[PDB]
Amino acid sequence: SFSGYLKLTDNVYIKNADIVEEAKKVKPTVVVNAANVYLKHGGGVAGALNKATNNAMQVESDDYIATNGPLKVGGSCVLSGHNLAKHCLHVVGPNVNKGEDIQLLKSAYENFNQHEVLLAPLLSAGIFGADPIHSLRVCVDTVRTNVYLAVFDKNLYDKLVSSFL
Repeated sequence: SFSGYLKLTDNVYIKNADIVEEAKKVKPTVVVNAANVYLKHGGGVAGALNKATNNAMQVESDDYIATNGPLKVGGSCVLSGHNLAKHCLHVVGPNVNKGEDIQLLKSAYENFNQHEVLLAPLLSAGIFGADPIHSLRVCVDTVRTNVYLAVFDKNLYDKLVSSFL
């Protein structure tokens, strides 16, 4: 199972790790992708997860969008986890760099409650432009299932732990 995590709460754990490397090692039931509404996995966590699947995630995602249309900001869909996990839960947090309502971050984290355990990044952090400290706070106050957070950046990981209330 998951190793080397710092326990933040009853159900939230955190580790300074590359979520792709973590997924390949653990092969969890669910890996969360920091998706956009189009499932265009170009950069950030999505680009990295998709590259690890040799673009199979993007091919599957394009078929999903062709059939269903875009996701909602705050929404999700369950697709294959390919070589990384059993399933990938593609969750769309608000992209502050596109003026999306930060209040939608709680709705985005609510998707995690449909899965007993998940490996995940901090939603709306990184290239999505939100404050990762705020994202961690919303995560802790919203997710009730077991969430193992992988934070790529060591400096941010240290800041998140040292400022955690």
